Parts: sequence; structure tokens; C-alpha cells
Amino acid sequence: KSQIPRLSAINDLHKIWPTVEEHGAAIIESFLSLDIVRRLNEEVDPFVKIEPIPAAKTKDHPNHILSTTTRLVNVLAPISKAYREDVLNSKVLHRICSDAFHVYGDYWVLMGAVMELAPSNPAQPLHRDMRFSHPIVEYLKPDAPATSINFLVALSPFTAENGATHVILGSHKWQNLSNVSMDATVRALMNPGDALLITDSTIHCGGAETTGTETRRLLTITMGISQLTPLESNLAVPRPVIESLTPLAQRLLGWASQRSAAPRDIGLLTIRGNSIEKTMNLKAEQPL
Amino acid sequence: KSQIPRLSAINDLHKIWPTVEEHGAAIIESFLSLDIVRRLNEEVDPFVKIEPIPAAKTKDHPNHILSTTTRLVNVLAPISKAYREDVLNSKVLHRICSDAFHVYGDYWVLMGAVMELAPSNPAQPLHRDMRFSHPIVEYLKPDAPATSINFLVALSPFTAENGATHVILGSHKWQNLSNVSMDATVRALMNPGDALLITDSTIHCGGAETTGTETRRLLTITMGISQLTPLESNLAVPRPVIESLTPLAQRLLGWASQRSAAPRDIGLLTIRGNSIEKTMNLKAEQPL
Ligand SMILES: CN1C(=O)c2ccccc2NC(O)=C1[C@@H](OO)c1ccccc1
Ligand SMILES: CN1C(=O)c2ccccc2NC(O)=C1[C@@H](OO)c1ccccc1
Ligand SMILES: [Br-]
Ligand SMILES: [Br-]
Ligand SMILES: [Cl-]
Ligand SMILES: [Cl-]
Ligand code: NI
Ligand code: NI
Repeated sequence: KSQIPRLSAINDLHKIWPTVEEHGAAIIESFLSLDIVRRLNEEVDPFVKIEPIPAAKTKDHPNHILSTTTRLVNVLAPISKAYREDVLNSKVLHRICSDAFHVYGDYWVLMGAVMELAPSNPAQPLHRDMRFSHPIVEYLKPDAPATSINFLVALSPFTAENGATHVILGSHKWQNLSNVSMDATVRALMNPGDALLITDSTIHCGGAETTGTETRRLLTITMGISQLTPLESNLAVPRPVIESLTPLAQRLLGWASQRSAAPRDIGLLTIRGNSIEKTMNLKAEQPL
Repeated sequence: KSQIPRLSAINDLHKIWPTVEEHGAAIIESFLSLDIVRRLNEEVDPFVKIEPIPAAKTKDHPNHILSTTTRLVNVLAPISKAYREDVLNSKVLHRICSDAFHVYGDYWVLMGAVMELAPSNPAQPLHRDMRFSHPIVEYLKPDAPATSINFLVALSPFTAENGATHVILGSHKWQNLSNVSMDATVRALMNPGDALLITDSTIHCGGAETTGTETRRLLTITMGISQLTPLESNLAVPRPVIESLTPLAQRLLGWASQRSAAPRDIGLLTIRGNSIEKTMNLKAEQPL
């Protein structure tokens, strides 16, 4: 079996999206620097510790899919300086997304989440993403360009032993799913800061944690066309935090109007022909 | 040629969506009471008068499609008490939308706009809606249930002479568009408060104003699945106005989390497993 193509964030930038379009998966080596990974980890650490079980009885939007041991923290903008500055303005992320979504137009964050898998976390069932939030995606024609992609960034080592991601290469082009099996998968062995990039059609799963000692952490960034509703809201993020961001970061968090690729585009989230940012006189790059 | 089916808002409620699903169009007689139409007209009147041309050079999201004579006013919640109370809580609208979008899940307002057509306004080209904002819609399978519907509510008389809407019945099921012609259309002759309901696949157009004296006004309410991004934003609507609304109205304006029809739905616009309304402690039905 062919292994997941491994590409440089520095040199092979133009090759990344074409590789994912062909194979359905690619490893971006050093997608984030170890400095950014260190700062991300430090900032989200306490929020991961206080996070209840995914299907906690206190929640009015419980996640009944994720294992009880799993901890997911989303809406990272108010938590993490490293996320809202370094990650949301990543030159590599924005080149890949502009390559991926040019047919549709503007893209934004459907969800940026830190996931921590506790020791002995079982393997997820093989799946395509978006099926528990966007039923519309299943009604797209087979040859429809991907409407979302998922950056799975290692914040700790991904090994075969501690539950590194499984992917079926070429599975993003599959219509008949009779050959779906763990037998057909290859592993995303990754150092902290490496990213596994998949599409919403790539068949994949979290691996089994088999050591019983290792805690595995990842930053999952689902980037999707601005025509699809995000899984997470930034509506409650304080305006000072939003006004500290770049205009691009503001757009990614839904604090700006959006544009389609239609030649005479009439726009999304507009206010009587004017943008959110113009109407509300929204400042950008104002330090806290 | 068969005329557009005409249905009672009072009696034929369960028949409305099935009729639109079959024929692609239906007239809902007295969708809004003349009292609601009167109050809507009074409240939006000044905002229509101050509205610049659709492609005004002052706008950063100009509409290059609509005729220079046309005036479109959206984000009606802050303008109109009648809209935010009576229209957004319409029992008829909510039954039709729940019938239409049950396969997908929650729905909301993609755009609520008052359109005023000046005397001698030319006929629009025959078209399907959403092609200038949501390119994704064109990539849906032919048998995909409609992801948006458009309520075209008469706020003044619709006559053949003053440019009443044209529709091609059955055109919502068309894949080959070689027979698209004004020869194949029938007219939506409507009294104020009557509504023409079409899908995002129904081929239709605004009619030609041929008198040179009559101004025609309509309330266009595009209702769409919560998985699709609205054309308009309510982000700048004052919180007091939002807190005066029903929870249902708040959801329709994107001031609440949303749910898909997926058996184990994980939700849209959520905040770490909690809703917008729970997180922000958003009050409902608090008078101004
Ligand atoms: C349920 N669920 C998530 O919560 C999720 C989490 C982070 C990013 C994207 C996500 N979307 C998604 O579709 C799933 C799915 O994982 O990607 C899934 C399927 C089957 C088993 C375990 C997970
Ligand atoms: C451009 N445009 C609008 O602005 C619009 C206005 C109100 C409601 C929905 C709308 N969406 C839409 O798709 C069109 C389209 O009309 O529905 C269209 C096409 C061709 C000619 C004139 C209009
Ligand atoms: Br994983
Ligand atoms: Br019309
Ligand atoms: Cl899990
Ligand atoms: Cl027009
Ligand atoms: Ni997944
Ligand atoms: Ni139209």
C-alpha cells in the first residue's frame, strides 16, 4: 500500500492541494513551528482540564459520538493568542484554502478545536466528516469540489501505538463503500507541528491508544466555503479581542461579510449592500 | 397552460408545500392580513425612499444584477415591528418551512427584503435564485430536496400590466433548460397580502411594468436550511431589539445555535457544547 504523501510547508507549498485532490490526504511537515505548538498547548491546557465529557448532561448541544474519555475545546480565539494571531494568519493554510475553494469563493473556519484523547482511547469508526452537522453535503454531486477540508495538526507525537490517524488513500473519490475496512488504511505518523490534511470525503478515523499511558492532543481546523454555516459561533467573543485580529482573521471568525466566486457576486452576511465591517466600523490589529 | 395553484392560508395549510413540491409554485391567498401589510408598508416607507441604486459606488457589496430603478431594503428586524413580530412568527410560514426542510433540519432567514419596482421597470431575465450568492447550490444532485424557498408577498397589487411575477410550472424539476422561454410562463396575479411561494429551482422573473405610472412593492422572504449562510447579517441589530423577539424569531436571525436532522446532530454555531442563547444568557420577549 502507498503511504500518505509527505510535503514541505516551506518549499512544496503549490504541491500540497494538488496532492490532496489526487490522494485525498497529505502530511504537511512543520505546518506549525514548535514555538507556536508550545504556546498553543500552554494557552489551551487549563480549558482542556475543565472541559466536561462530550455528552455532559449540562450541555444543550451534547456530542453523543465522541468517546467519554475524549475532550474537545472549540472557539479558541478568546483562549489562545497563538491561535488567533499565528494559526488564523498561517500563509500555508491560506494558500491551500485559496487553492481548494477558488471555484466556490471565500472560505472561513467551520471549527477550530483542540482534541485531547485520554490513555486507552478506542479507535473511531471509519467515517467522512460533516455527516452529524451538514446533511446537505451528502446531496452534493460526486464530482463537486470539496466544500470543506480538515487540518489535523499534531500538538503531541502521533505514533501507531498511541492512536495516529488512519486514512484510506483515494477514498475521497469512492461512491461504492463496500471495500471500507481498516485493512485498506495507512497511518499519519507525525511529530508535533506536522499536519494531516484531508477533505470532507476522505474516509479516516482516530487510531486506538494501545499503550495505556500516552495522552494524544491535536488541533483540528475544519476550513469550509463561507456558504456553509460553522459548527462553532464567535458571536460571544469580546469586541476588543476581535478588534485585535487582522481583517482576514475577523472574516474567518464570521466578523465580516463574505463573497462567492459568482462573476457578479451579491455577497453573504451583507447589510443593505454594505459589509459588516463597514456598517459596524470594525477596527483591526488594535492591541489589548 | 395550467395556472399557478391558489391555496387558503386558513384551511389548505397542509396542502401548500406538497403543491409547491409538485408544481414548483403556489399562491397563498391572504398570507399576511391587510393590517400587517399596512404596518409593514408604513414602517419601511422611509428606508425605501433613502435607499440608493443597487450598484451605488458608496457600497462595498454592490448588486450589479438588479435594474437601477429597483430599490431593495434588507435587515428589516430593526426597521419593522410588523416584520420582527407578525411575519417572523407566521404560523403558515413555519408550517410550510418545517414541511419543506424536515430532511435537512433547522431553517432560518437567508434574506427578508422589501423590493420597490419604479414605473417602467423592465422584466428580469428568467432565472433560478441563489446563483449570485451560493454557487454550492448548482452542485446539488437533481433529486436533492430544495435547500431554500422564496415567499414573494405582494405589498401592492400584482397585475399583468404592472409586472406581476412570471413562473414556469414544473421548471424546478428541469435539468435540460432548452425550453426556457417567456412562452412557457404563467403569471402570479395577487392582491396585497397574497404570497407567491417558489423553490430555489423554480424558473421565474419579475414582470415588465408597462403602465409607466404604477409603483409595485413586494416583501421577498428567502427561507433556507440553517446549514446555508444568509445573504444578510443581523450582527449589528441592537441587543434590546433582539431580546424583544421570540426564541423562534431570534433563531431565524442567527441569534441562536441551529440543529441538523442527523439522528445524533452535533449542531451549528455552538460554543463548547452549549448554545449561543445559553452562553450569552440571551433574554426573549422583553418589550422595548
Ligand atoms: C462526531 N464528530 C465530531 O465531533 C468532530 C470533531 C472534530 C472535528 C470534526 C468533527 N466532525 C465529525 O464529523 C465527527 C466525526 O469525526 O470527525 C466522527 C464520526 C464517527 C466517530 C467519531 C467522530
Ligand atoms: C440578483 N438577485 C437578487 O438580488 C435577489 C433579490 C431578492 C431576493 C433574492 C435575490 N437573489 C437572486 O438570486 C437574484 C436574482 O432574483 O431573484 C436575479 C437574477 C437575474 C435578474 C434579476 C435578479
Ligand atoms: Br486523529
Ligand atoms: Br416579482
Ligand atoms: Cl474519540
Ligand atoms: Cl429588478
Ligand atoms: Ni473525522
Ligand atoms: Ni428571483
